[PDB]
Amino acid sequence: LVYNQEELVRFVEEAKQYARYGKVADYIPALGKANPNELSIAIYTPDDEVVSAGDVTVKVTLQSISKIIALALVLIDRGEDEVFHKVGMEPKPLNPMINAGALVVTSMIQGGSVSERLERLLAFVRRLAGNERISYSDEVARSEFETAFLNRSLCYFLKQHRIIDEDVEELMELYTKQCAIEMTCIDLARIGLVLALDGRDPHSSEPLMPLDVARICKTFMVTCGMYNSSGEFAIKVGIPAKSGVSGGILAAVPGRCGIGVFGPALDDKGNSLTGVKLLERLSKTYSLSIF
Amino acid sequence: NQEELVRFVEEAKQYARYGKVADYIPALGKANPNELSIAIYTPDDEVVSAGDVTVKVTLQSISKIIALALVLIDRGEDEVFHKVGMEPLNPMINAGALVVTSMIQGGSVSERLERLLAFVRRLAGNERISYSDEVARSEFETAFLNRSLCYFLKQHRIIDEDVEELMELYTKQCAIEMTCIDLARIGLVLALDGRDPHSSEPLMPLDVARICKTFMVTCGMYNSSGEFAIKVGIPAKSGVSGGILAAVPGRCGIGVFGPALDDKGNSLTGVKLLERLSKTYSLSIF
Amino acid sequence: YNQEELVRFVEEAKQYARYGKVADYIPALGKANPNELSIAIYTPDDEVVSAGDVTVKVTLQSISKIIALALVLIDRGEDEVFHKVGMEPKPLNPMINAGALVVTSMIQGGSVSERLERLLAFVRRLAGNERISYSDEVARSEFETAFLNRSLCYFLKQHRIIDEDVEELMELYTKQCAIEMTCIDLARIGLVLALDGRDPHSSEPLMPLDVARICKTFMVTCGMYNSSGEFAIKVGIPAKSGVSGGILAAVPGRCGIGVFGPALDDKGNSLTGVKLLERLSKTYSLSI
Amino acid sequence: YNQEELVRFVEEAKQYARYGKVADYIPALGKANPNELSIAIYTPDDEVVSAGDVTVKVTLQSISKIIALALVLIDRGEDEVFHKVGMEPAKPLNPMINAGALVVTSMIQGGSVSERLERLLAFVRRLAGNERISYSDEVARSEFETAFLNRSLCYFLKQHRIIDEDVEELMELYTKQCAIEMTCIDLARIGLVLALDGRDPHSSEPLMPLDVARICKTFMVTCGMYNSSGEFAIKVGIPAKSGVSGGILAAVPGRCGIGVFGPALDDKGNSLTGVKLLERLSKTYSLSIF
Repeated sequence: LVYNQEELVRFVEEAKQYARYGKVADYIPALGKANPNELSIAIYTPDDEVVSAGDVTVKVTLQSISKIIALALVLIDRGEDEVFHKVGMEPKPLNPMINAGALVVTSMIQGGSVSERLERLLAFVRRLAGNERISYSDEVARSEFETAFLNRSLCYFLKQHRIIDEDVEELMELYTKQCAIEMTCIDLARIGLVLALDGRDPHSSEPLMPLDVARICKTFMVTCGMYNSSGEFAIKVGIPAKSGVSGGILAAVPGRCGIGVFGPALDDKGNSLTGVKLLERLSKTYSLSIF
Repeated sequence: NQEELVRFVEEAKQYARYGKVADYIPALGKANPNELSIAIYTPDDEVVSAGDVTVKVTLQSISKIIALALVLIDRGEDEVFHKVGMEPLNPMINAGALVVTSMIQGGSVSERLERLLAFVRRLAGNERISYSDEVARSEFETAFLNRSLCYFLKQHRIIDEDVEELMELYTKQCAIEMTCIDLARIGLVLALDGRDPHSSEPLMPLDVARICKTFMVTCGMYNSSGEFAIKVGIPAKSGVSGGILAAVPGRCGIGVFGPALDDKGNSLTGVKLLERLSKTYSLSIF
Repeated sequence: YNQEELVRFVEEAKQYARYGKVADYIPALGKANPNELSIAIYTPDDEVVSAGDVTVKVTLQSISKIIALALVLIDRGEDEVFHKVGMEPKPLNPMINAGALVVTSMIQGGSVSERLERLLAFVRRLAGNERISYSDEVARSEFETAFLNRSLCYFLKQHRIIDEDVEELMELYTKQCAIEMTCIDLARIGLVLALDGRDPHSSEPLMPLDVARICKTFMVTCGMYNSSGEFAIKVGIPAKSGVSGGILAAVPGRCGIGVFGPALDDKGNSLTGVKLLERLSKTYSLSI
Repeated sequence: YNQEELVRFVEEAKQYARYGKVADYIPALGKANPNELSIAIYTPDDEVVSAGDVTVKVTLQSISKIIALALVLIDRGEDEVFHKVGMEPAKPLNPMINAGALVVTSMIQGGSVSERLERLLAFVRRLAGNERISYSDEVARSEFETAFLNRSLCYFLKQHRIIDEDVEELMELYTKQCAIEMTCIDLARIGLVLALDGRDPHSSEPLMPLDVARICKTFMVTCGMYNSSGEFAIKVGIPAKSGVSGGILAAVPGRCGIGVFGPALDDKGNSLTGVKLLERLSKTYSLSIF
């Protein structure tokens, strides 16, 4: 069973019929301008080929998908012992997939200023995605940063309990820019493929991250990667995936494929409605479930 | 490999001194922290085993997985997940499990218990399985927090059962006892998506086996499921009697009992063993 | 306090009955009349004035928590009571259901009937009426339906705050809450509190002063379930309510008041009863 | 109330100082002397008696009563209790907890921060009968630098659309309110205005409405001593409000205003020396309203 492009196109057309029932994120003004009728998917396989369908030219922000990359970069630089003293393993320290825990992970990114810390993250993202031209959306970063009262509430909370000791406005500058990193579904799928090959570049078999770090990321993508519905996603789809409210889903099917999906129309629970239907269809038809 | 497994058990037994048996249920405080048994059941319908394999141990929370399977079979996915949640009230925590137990069909405790035993007997391929009366009684005599939870569920209209009848069933359900060999065969049915490894009969639908294995990854290991996924990486379910039921999809059922628990309520000795086995045979599903 | 002025106040407050509703969650309580309202005011010269439906006997419900706390404070002492429950608006205070259950479990005696008799003896002395007993029908209705209270009891047992048979505790607790009397008897209890524990007829001490003060403090910080702050602003006196529609009030050095008005507001206190007390407080300047 | 007795009550209460500890989480308050204790008692004949260390102290949480009364006058009761709770236990529970207190301070009227502060200061000067009252710049600054929890509350309140102000601007006003400082004599004078239902003891004119004075005293019984208001009611029995600088403001209805400062706090963050002194005084003069 290889992934037939024409087959992908058909799944995309079916899933797009759900766009009417979803709604784009509108609490961040710049995301409210997204098209709920867009849907794109890429699947990257270990032969280092990719198949894709739908609106694949559209660059979309990672949003909470970036929490998985920042976790992986922190784990590399600091090691598992230190990271898991600051954040938790459980869906006691804060989970790194929830906003409060992600901010602690972001405050741990190495570098002497916002731009150097961001550059360390962008360089890492560019390597995983096999695309040196990846950057962030300045409009979306600015729209997040003007409007982010609850993330500021959590930064101050974290400061008060002495979990972090950074300047909140500088931590928020880094975090909103991390969330505003943008790419196509093709780039996102390749990041998933690296995770699926336990950290190895699919082109050069270079370890982009340690096997232990790839594994750690995948565990969190099963136990708590889909917002407040990971348990339902495990039952109905059954692959490691991380979602964000711009409509992205990054998935890593161990040893098999990276998948990247962008469908801006979200369900009532903040996950891509069009994207999850597409992945439900794909998982069933290709027997992707790890369970 | 049979001889290797004996060696792994010996190695994992060294950790017994660092754990302690559950003592909050008096019958369970009588367990020997030095015992450890394991069986591994493969799809060829063969089993290998090591350690204290004749010792029958109670399921405790492992029984929560079986009861969920049974109620999913009898009521369907739709009605079940209108009563309990899918998210790590969840059917693996005591409050959700008591709801699942209250859904078991039958006109009396006896009939409802027999439905669950008949189902366990089929999964285990052993018609001789029953429960420990001593353990059931020790549980029933002092289960204040579970009785608190039953009244909580009544108060809020989540169940309308008599609390004493529900507690009779629940304690008996938790007291179902078997050896590590029977427990691995149950893991094997799950690993094979509901299929009987001898006859290929579906003992449960594929969707039900999948659903069970998902809870076993997200919240099967008490309060340390995320750490177990990192350190071992297989669908497993534990209980405070020291059992760990694991189902490695398409590969083997594993049954461990090691009464010496860690500070987080999971078999310390049996953990260490599954960490060795998982490394040695590349069991992680991640 | 003029009788006929009291009658006019009661008829004004009865206009509110339509906006309230009786408690039906204890089934026998749903049988009460939302239109009834009775008040008695008892004064230090040992006289009482009343108005409205003064012959109806009504259960204390949560008002009985104050009586039980007084008894237990006398019998066990302050130090032991506040080692087991707190003093703040281990149970927070003796007014919330979890602390009340702990207080009730501290009543001494070998039997439920003996523990209860000690409660009734005390209430009969407070009220100056020896015929006070409990409503068997209301006690049963509560006992058959009291799921949350049993949940609390098993939680208290788990954490070794109580070690009593839960059915025995709940038999005692439901009977305590089902103790019934007229507004006149209730007002007399209020006056005993207002006079710092002294009997108004014979002037001898039915409870120590320190015990009367303690009850009156909980009657300000947490005596109207969910609305003690609002009540302090709109009425301004120590009072305790229950879901049968009772309000017991004790205006320090001035009067005791008992009101029964079964039509409750959304917060579970007598709607007709609080409106009546708001008018009374304004007229007689009762606020502490 | 005789003066020499007061002096002996102060000497008695001071022996507890060794069992208390000054608030050192606002570093500036860490500099206070745990052996200080002062008390003033103001009576409706407009006379005052005092003992111990008459010396200026920041009001801290005591200012929340003063802010509540100012906003109640300015916006009315049914805007105020639209926004904040009235109850001991996203709308904040009451105006005495930090979150409700920030909503209160956000409702103070004025264009500038300094305009808002000037209205509050003018009000406090009227109440205390002392136009020399200002705030401690050192304490305001030490607060403003380390106030992480209150900023976290401000952002949560903004997210849920309870407040609108810029957080730094609200924080500037709030920390300066909390840094208003005065002696126990000024404080007792405030407590007497409350006790006389809002009347000035000298002139007899209303400084605040009776309804506002009564609302203030109710929160001072139900939740004025932070986490020990029920204990305080049993052991002392009067409307009081405390703050972490060691202050206690009390108003005994119809009878006296009391102001205490004792920087050595018990483990609930109320003045340890202050509360012992007030227990002795309540017993001696039968002050309890219960």
